[PDB]
Amino acid sequence: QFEERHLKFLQQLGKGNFGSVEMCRYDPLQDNTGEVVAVKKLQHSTEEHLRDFEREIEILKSLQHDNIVKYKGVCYSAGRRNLKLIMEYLPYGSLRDYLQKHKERIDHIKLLQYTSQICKGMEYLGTKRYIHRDLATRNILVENENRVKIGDFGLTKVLPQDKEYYKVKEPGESPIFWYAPESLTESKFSVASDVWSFGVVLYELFTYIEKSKSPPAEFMRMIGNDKQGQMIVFHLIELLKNNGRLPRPDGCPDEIYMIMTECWNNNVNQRPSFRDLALRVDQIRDNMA
Ligand SMILES: Cc1cnc(Nc2cc(F)c(C3CCN(C)CC3)c(F)c2)nc1Nc1ccc(F)c(NS(=O)(=O)C(C)(C)C)c1
Repeated sequence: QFEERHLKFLQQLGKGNFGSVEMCRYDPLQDNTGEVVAVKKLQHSTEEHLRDFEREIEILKSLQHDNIVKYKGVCYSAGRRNLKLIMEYLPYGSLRDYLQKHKERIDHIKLLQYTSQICKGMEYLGTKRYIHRDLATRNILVENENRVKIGDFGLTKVLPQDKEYYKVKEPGESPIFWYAPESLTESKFSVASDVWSFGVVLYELFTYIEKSKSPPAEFMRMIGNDKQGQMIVFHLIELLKNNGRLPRPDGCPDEIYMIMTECWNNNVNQRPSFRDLALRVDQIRDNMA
């Protein structure tokens, strides 16, 4: 589909784990008429990561939604190595950086517009029995001032056809400050744990990515910055077990923070669905307008 001899590297957009995303121009005619695309590749083409990356490509290719980053194709060299994922390029970057830049022009109604778009994108994943796991403002991309998209699926897993959860323990850094408690203790990931993580995403939006108010900062100040390594996740477990939650962001209405706290239910079954979340957000957004 996309030949590597026509992918012109422009700049690197982001580097997480275990791959990176590059801004490239696919210009096969060699006349600056091609489009700028986003190319995701691996940093170490191991067989374990290559198998996960191929399943990630199939997941994204199976997704067609206004709030999901569009899949365009793949690219590979001689063989199955150097495999790359070709996606659409969204100009305004991640919602984490975009909100932090225009924080003086993005009111609460605009935050609820992005919130509904995230819920409708997550609910579409739930119909496919996909568990995103890694939902955060760093993963939500901005196409323009009126549309955001879920921009990465490197941790997304398909649920077993007979279970509603998915147990997985991946070696490496885990965003434990977005994870549901059952994901920290039992490595259990479900649609309900995505609801917990969405509540953290809702917390991020209303903090406007103030670095002192970040979920890791607030959680670490609650358990004490003196905690060390494994004792960090253990005190976070004990804190969440005792209804220790992130504070209400500055200027956040009471009803918006309730959505966060209700998503932050220790009882996995008592967390609301994304369709109910979209309803309550659209209901508040209409009452504001
Ligand atoms: C699939 C995709 C499509 N379009 C874009 N557009 C975009 C991304 C930018 F960053 C930026 C800038 C770059 C410079 N600085 C200052 C920030 C803003 C920009 F102008 C446009 N980006 C994508 N991917 C992507 C990229 C970079 C990440 F950091 C992440 N984050 S990530 O998913 O968690 C992962 C890397 C997988 C761990 C995803």
